[PDB]
Amino acid sequence: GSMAFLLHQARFFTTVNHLRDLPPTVQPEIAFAGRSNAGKSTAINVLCNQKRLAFASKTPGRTQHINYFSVGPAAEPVAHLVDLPGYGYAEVPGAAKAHWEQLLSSYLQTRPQLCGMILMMDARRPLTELDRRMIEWFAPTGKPIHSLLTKCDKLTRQESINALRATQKSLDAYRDAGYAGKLTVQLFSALKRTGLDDAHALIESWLR
Ligand SMILES: [Cl-]
Ligand SMILES: [Cl-]
Ligand SMILES: [Cl-]
Repeated sequence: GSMAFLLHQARFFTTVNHLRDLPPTVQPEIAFAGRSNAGKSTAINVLCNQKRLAFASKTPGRTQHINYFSVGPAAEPVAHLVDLPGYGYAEVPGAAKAHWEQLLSSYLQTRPQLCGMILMMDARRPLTELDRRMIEWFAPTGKPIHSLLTKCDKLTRQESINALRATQKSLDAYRDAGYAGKLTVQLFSALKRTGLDDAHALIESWLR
């Protein structure tokens, strides 16, 4: 059936933390990217209508990981969801900074199966410097980025509109510079389940 149904069949597949160890999967995958692991995990559970899929209550340790999730039946998946690690708001100095820079840029630019990126940004504070870097890393691919302005229930109606238009304007600058891939945006609220049908429809458009 629907993209909703397929999403709801989701299950955890594997974790991954080096470029060479990405699963050799046939199917297309979507990447979820963002400063917040909290918001990512919460977005994945709501899109799949599950309580306990995306590691929502797991306490960050010393290391980070990509996580893969079958879409459709786990025995016979029709896609994967790739939760890329939250870069937060400042970058952690140390040998793992380089590692993750190389990994993510090479993944974004050359992972054959990757058909697009969902970029999760707090509506109150869109488009940080690290958000911008994920955009620029994806540039050469000509692949799309859909931006979710998250926690949109915390803004007034006017403020949310203002945020849509501000992000739109920032995204156009990229197109005007020559950015090949399609840049879109919507409001999104995990808590109030806002923007969910639009989020499903976009995903369906990419995967099928
Ligand atoms: Cl978020
Ligand atoms: Cl690490
Ligand atoms: Cl949200």
